[PDB]
Amino acid sequence: MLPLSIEQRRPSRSPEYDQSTLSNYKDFAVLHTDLNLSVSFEKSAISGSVTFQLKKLHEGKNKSDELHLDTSYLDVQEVHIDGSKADFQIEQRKEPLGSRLVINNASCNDNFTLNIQFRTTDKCTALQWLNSKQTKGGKPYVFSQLEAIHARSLFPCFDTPSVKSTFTASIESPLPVVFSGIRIEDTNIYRFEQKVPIPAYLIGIASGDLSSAPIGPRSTVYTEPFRLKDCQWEFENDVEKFIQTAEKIIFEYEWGTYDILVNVDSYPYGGMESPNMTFATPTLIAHDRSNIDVIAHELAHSWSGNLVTNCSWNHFWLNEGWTVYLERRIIGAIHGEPTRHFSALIGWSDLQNSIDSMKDPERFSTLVQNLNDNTDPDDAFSTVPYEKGFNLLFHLETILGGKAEFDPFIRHYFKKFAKKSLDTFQFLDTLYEFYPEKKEILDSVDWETWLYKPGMPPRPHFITALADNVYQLADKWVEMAQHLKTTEDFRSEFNAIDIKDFNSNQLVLFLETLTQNGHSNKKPKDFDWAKFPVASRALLDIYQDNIVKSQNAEVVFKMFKFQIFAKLQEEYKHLADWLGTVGRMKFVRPGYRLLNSVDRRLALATFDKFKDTYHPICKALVKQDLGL
Ligand SMILES: N[C@H](CCC(=O)N[C@@H](CS)C(=O)NCC(=O)O)C(=O)O
Ligand SMILES: [Zn+2]
Repeated sequence: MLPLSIEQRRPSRSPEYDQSTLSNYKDFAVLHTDLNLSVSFEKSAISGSVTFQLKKLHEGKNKSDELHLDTSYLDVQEVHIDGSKADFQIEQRKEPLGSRLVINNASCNDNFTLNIQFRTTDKCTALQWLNSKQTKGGKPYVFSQLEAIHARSLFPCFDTPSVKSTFTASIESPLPVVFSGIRIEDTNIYRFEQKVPIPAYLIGIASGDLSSAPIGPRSTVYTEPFRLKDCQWEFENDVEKFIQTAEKIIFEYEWGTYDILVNVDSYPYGGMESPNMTFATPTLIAHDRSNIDVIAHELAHSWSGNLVTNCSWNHFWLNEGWTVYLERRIIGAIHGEPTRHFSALIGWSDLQNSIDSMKDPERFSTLVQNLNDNTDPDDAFSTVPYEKGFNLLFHLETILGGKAEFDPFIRHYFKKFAKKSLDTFQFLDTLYEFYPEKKEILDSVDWETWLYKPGMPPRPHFITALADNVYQLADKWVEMAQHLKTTEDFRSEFNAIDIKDFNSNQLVLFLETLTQNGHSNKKPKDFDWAKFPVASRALLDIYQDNIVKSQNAEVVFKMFKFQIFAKLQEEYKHLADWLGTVGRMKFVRPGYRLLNSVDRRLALATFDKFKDTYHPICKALVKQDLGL
């Protein structure tokens, strides 16, 4: 039913073949995968064996009969098929895809059991280790990070999102373990089962000093003991409301439980949607619940990504792009529509910045990607699949008649492809097949531009209300700073209630907008907050309750950015002290850049003080940012 513009692009088979794997995944059905692992903090490496039950698949005549797995920097100790040594070879590593594991399968049967014993290497890319000086708890920690193609560096496997397998796991570890599955009931061997098929990239493992507490009827939180009581409180009141909000929009939650792991303070990343165990950063804990809207993202993934998966990294938008959409649908259901549109607006800025900042936008800003076997999927990561993808789905919601008319397709799509993987073409077909009465409407969508052209997509029209309220107030501050003289003059034009209704994103955007000297392009030429310390100190005093006393990390960061920009020298020490309490790249790295710009000495001293309490990658970058 599709337009020619994209029928010409259509592959011979769908799901489109995944160039980013060296494995011959098309030739097997993975009936089940068993992981038998042992963690060694001593050696900072993971050991054991993986056991696949495979069925050979057949098609056509006179075909090859092979067995190829992916590995990256992995020590493959031995290989058994149906309880017998099978000859094997690790091919010469090539970049960026790794080392093909070729196995000579001497068996007769189309069904067999494949067992591979391995150790991770000191060059393993899948695992992140931290020492006791890098956790507040005092004890060590390890967590996995598999997306996009690092699972092959954790265990030999068919490392493509086109392949999904139920899992079982037995993990042995000195400290407690959590896994991307549901724990079964040695005092320190930990067993799990994932009864819903998953792709390797969604496998999650973590181990360290971990406690657990209920945050709802089907939700438990895991974190360091000291933090447990604060994490319990943060999520208690909203996690279930969130899950039900999502089921009501899409359909029933499938995985049984939704659990959250609040990683150690040195955890440098943002979050990860591992099935049954969502990885989260401690910077959600705001002590006022101002940062939980975020939990919507990884929750949505339960459907977009985990349940219905992109078949390859050319089609990642099907994953993240849908997630942003559903994410925003959930926060819309809870906070209203203007709030959904606010997120959208912001996403649009982020998108424009992303594309303006790329090396090679011509290639990496197209929605559907084209990696072949020689591009590192990580190089194609941008805001594009998130926002350009979201915007297509929003454009579709709009031109098909809104949520009442779109929702039915949402449920059809996720039900159709449940526990399966697809490309962009199967997504369009499904679209067309479901709206035979709207063929007129779909045909008028510029598919070439949306899926395949670089740069910004057709600009949408969002409810700009929440933004305008921020811009108005920041402009008025900038304008007033120029002519008012006294702290009591500022208490006469402003008051704590100016911002009483500002959500987190609004405060963050308010501080960001101030540092940009307002929103009107009719900005003052020579304006510099540093030149108006009466003004700036009054802004912080008057808005002390929601800004200065906020323990939300996103607002704390911006408050600091405004303080350094207003050159309030007495605050530099507080920014410096704070950088020793957070581990996220997002804050730590820019944190030192700010600091360095106003007090290089305090910066260098601060780094020296804290450098060894950070995730190694955060230490290395910051160290070199500071010309060390
Ligand atoms: N065509 C192979 C079957 C493998 C095969 O060579 N089968 C052998 C067993 S060693 C055989 O004896 N087939 C002939 C027969 O059973 O008469 C597949 O399904 O992947
Ligand atoms: Zn995501």
